Amino acid sequence: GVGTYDDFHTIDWVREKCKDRERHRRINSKKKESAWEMTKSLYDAWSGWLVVTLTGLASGALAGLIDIAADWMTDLKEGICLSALWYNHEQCCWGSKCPQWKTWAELIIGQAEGPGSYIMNYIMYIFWALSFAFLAVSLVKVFAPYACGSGIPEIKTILSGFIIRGYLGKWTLMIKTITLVLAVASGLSLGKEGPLVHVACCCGNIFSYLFPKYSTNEAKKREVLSAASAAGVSVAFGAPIGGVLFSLEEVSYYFPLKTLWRSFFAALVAAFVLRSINPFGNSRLVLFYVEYHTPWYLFELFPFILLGVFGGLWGAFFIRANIAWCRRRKSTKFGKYPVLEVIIVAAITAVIAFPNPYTRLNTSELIKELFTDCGPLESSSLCDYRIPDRPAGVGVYSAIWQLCLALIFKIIMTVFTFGIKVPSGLFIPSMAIGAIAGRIVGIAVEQLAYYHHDWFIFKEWCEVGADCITPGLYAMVGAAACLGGVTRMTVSLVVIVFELTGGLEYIVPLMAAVMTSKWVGDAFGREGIYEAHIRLNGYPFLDAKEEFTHTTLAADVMRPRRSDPPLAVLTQDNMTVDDIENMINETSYNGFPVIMSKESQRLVGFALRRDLTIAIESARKKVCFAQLKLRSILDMSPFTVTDHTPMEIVVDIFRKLGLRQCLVTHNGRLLGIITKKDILRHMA
Amino acid sequence: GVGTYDDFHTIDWVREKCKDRERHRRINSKKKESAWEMTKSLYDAWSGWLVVTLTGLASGALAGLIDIAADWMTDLKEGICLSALWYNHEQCCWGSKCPQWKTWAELIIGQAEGPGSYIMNYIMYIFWALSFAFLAVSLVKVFAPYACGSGIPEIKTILSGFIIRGYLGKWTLMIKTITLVLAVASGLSLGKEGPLVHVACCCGNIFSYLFPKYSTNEAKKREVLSAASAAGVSVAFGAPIGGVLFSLEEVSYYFPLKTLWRSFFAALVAAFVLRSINPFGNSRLVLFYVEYHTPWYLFELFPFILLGVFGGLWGAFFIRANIAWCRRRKSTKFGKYPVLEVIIVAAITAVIAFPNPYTRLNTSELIKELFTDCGPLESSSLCDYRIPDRPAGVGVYSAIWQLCLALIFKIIMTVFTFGIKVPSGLFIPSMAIGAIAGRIVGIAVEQLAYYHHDWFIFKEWCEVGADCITPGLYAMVGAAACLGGVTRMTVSLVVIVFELTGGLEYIVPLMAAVMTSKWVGDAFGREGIYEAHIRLNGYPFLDAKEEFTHTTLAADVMRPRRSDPPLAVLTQDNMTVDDIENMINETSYNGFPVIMSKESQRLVGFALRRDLTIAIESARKKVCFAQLKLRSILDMSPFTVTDHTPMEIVVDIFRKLGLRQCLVTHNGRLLGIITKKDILRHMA
Ligand SMILES: Nc1ncnc2c1ncn2[C@@H]1O[C@H](COP(=O)(O)O)[C@@H](O)[C@H]1O
Ligand SMILES: Nc1ncnc2c1ncn2[C@@H]1O[C@H](COP(=O)(O)O)[C@@H](O)[C@H]1O
Repeated sequence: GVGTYDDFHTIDWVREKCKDRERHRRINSKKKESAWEMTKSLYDAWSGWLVVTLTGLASGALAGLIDIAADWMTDLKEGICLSALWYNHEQCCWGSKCPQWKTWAELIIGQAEGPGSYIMNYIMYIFWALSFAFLAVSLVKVFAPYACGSGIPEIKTILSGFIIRGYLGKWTLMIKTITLVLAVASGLSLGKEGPLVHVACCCGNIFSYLFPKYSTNEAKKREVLSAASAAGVSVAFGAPIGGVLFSLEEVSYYFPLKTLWRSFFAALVAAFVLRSINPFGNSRLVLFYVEYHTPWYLFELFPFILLGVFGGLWGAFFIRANIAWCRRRKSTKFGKYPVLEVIIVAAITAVIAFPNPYTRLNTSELIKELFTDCGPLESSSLCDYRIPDRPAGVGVYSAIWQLCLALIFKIIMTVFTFGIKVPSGLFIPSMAIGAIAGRIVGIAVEQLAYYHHDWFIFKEWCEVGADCITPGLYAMVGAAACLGGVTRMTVSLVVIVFELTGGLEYIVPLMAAVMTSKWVGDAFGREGIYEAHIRLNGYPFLDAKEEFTHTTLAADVMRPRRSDPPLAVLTQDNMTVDDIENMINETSYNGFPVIMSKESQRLVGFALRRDLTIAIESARKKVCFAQLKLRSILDMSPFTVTDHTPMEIVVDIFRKLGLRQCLVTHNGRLLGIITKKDILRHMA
Repeated sequence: GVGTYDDFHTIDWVREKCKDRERHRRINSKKKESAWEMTKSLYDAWSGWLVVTLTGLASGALAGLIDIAADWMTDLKEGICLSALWYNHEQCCWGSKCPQWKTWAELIIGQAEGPGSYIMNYIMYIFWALSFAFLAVSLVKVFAPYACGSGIPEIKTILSGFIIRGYLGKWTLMIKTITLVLAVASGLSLGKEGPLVHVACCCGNIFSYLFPKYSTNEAKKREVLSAASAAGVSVAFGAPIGGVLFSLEEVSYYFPLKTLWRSFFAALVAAFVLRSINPFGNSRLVLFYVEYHTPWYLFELFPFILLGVFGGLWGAFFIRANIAWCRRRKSTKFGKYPVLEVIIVAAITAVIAFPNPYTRLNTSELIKELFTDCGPLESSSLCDYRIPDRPAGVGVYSAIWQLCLALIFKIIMTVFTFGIKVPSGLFIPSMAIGAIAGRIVGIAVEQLAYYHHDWFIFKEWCEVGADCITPGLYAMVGAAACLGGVTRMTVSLVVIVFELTGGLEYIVPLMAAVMTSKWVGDAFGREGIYEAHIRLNGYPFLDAKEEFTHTTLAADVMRPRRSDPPLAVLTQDNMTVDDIENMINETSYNGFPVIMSKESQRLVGFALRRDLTIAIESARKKVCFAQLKLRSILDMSPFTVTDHTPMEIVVDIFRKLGLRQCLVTHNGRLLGIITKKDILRHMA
């Protein structure tokens, strides 16, 4: 019972490190006594690599299964495959105007064309969208309410030391997997790549419990989960180095500088296991995978910057509009009806996403077609073409018309769709918005070059007889621009994009676009979406970037004040059982310092609520703090800070040593306490 | 005068951070007042990127000039070029049995063959080696005694907070460059890639002084030098990512987690500037550059491990043998004659390195030929060849005979040649030892396959009519094995070997060899060469890996003891000028705590020697610590730690907050102090 942590309170890292040292000393004392002890110590040391290996394996396997099921269910909204009911659209079409794959309209009316067929297909698409959204939201609400959302805002807080009991359990993992598949299939403007960080961390937490070295200790658990988040982003984007950089930058909070190898190994193993999931010989590393072998010119940095500007405004817009909506999702009756919320949102998305062929496609498929340049064989509306460039017809006009509506639709609907009670990600919708913007810009540039190639701006570069601009690169740049504008990631995101879409010729474009998007989004506030949502949920997250603007000291932030009762303290050897029982019943504090005497106020040590209560109960079933005696469980080395200490130092010691509370002493006389809640409240 | 640091002292990072916060507040107060202030603040923020950019530029330029001059003077030992006196051996041989390039023997006797010609060439090679070594060592001894050695053991300490005044000045940089060129040319068993870290850090220190933001502050300077070390390693090996990993792992000690971008940018800029240094169109990224496009088999993983074993023993041997010798270099009259030491060592090296053609070659050229597989046109003794394999004659027997002597010679000489008073590196000689070992193993494997292909072990893999084993791969693996066994680097070294010799097919062999070498070298002690030499020089380096084995508290490490006088302290308002003068004259401490009274021993604050003396001198030219008054320069926030605190916490707070001293308080009563020297001494 002693040394546990209760629900929804932040962790003290120093105590966990001390307990880890105690266990290490216990092991090392026996280590040299016999060879068997050396073998046991080696196994205990390899426990970390075992848990990280299993986390990578599970992340790869679960991401592969999620991708397969999501693809199948997304295709199931548009038709079935009579020859084999367990093949998806692409697999059935490739397995040979196809008679084996039949849409619902052909099944019900028996006619493949006409107003009736379109009506029936529209209705049935709406039906499956509604059914998948219903099943996912209800399953989340009933069996594991923690699966909702991307879960990165919570994983970041958990790695910062926070505690959420079932967030990384087995029911949360199972329901997150199933409901993430169902939600991505439903057609909601959400993703499945951000939520895989939560799945990887769930796997890490589950696999930690197989080793007592990690089950009892918590900081070691945070290290394992930091590796797991790297594995999760790796498997999400297939970018081991990008995943590890994301973990170090966005998610991982505490970094002993040795687990970086563990994070990289976890990412590599996850990517390896995911790559092996290719039963049908797919040629893509990810469902939104594309590569580029075309040039880019210096004048294309003018609009690559412009896209960054877009990525900065939309990002800044999104955090403004989404957070506000999420606010209304809690300060209105809309929050009392989450299943109805998801039903309405999914229905609206399906009704307004079917007419436009770009929004009807799976967002990953949309990102894939937005990264692919127009080939000779392509005759779709996106590449309807009839001099260096190619003449264009009404098809391109209509294509821009449709892409504009797709962009508006997705910008508006991701705002309302991010914070609903079903596993939802933000990487995929943000990339879709950015890619649609980039494709629009690229098509505009291509048409501008074609009509006015005779202008000097293009006369120097564009060569007669060959294509001069590649809109797919513009789309890939806009994806990163918006992704960095919303997440405020700079280098981890750029590495993620580089590994996600192979090719180094576009480091300068991506770098410029991402930097411009972040700098434009910072002019409206330096909050990423995962920090704006951490703020909104009011999670006790000690931001590594937050600055204490007030030029005040630890004097300002102690919270015994003139309007508060006298500081809660403990005497040394005069108090009895009744006094402590009454004080704890009448008070609501997690820990109490121990001092010499009323007139002395000379510090002795620290004690915690849970262990003190446990000891009192044990003593009653079966009071001096000096050398009934509670000497053992008394934290005799509590951190202290002088009132004239400045708040930068207190924040720094909290960040580095992972403090949960620090006493404050004046000339050896105790004054008050400063906990994480105090620093966080006062920082705001 | 207030706030400076004395020579050969250790920086307290917390005070520097507080000063940086004060300056940041000063700037930010004016920042919002006008646009000009915003521009000034933006320039001040860009100061860091400017200094890192200039550090990369200077590292690239200086490494390029050093490489060019080292190549030219290394070739000058063997001949001249009549047509143009400023072209080296390769350039004049390529500029067309060559009549332009003439060796000394043909110039003096006029005959190109015979005993006399060989005698004269041998004598002149010895002469040139002696003269180059003499000039380098004398120039180091006279103009900048700090240029000697690789300088990594000292820079690791400097980035840990230590101060060495002229280590990174302008005379040290100039003399280091010139004498490093001259030493590499001399023919000593040393290198020029480790010392480039010192050149890069010198450049960083020099370029910091151009900005007041970094000149006055020290921790900011430490960040700049951390980036500079990454740039130096990058330019040394042409490996930006490898250089940054080396900086984070080996050299860089304090890591705000934001400068990693600065380190990567510095490395990239250094590599870019170095690559542009190719006036004559050389095809090699580095003078020891080679690439591989051949396979490797699983059975070749046995001796790749074996080389690792070698890399572990030799490494462990070297640190044992070199340190001992370096120890004797201080406990004998040999240390009183450093110029004679270098003369004798260079003379012996030239005398016994000329006869064997493998040791007569520049160690970088030796590493290059050891990395290159035998081509059809090669007729040298290394590849004298007359079934899957190729028949061999007496040439291969003699080649193994010669490579064995080369390995023994290099192993023995690098032991005596590392700690001499002239810029000497250890990457090049260690990689040469490893490459010779790997080439020996590869040739042995190839011959065993040729004679005994009929055995089942090779019958499964080797294909008739084609080569089966590539000794160059074995040499490249052995280089990394020995490099990691001497430096005890695992992942940074592996990335360095990746980027130095392009190709990912060989990750498993390199990783296995490096890990085996480190684990075998750890069985004899977990000290890298740069930590064994830090220990030997007795530098106050707080190792990030050292463990405090004693299960003791902060009480035992207190150094007021029964045999020592009473703790040095100050009274608040009772003492006069005479008392302070006498106490400073009769005592030798850097800082003094301020307490309430003799009978109270209640802490008040902290004071430093230098600023206190400065204030007293100023007061005399033109005594209460309460609210002559010295209130201003009195530190009110000295870190305190209860004696019952355990030493792991003290070590961790020292390593995280960069403490120089921490008081210790007992129930509010001051007891003693714990400085970095105390912890370091007690740790041993
Ligand atoms: N021993 C104590 N005496 C008085 N106030 C306390 C004590 N412990 C905690 N507090 C206050 O109660 C708040 C909530 O406690 P905690 O959950 O420990 O952060 C802290 O932020 C303090 O302001
Ligand atoms: N004011 C002081 N009174 C007594 N010992 C001190 C004081 N300041 C430093 N020391 C000790 O003197 C030794 C050398 O001090 P320093 O070289 O200034 O770190 C260490 O053992 C310190 O703990």
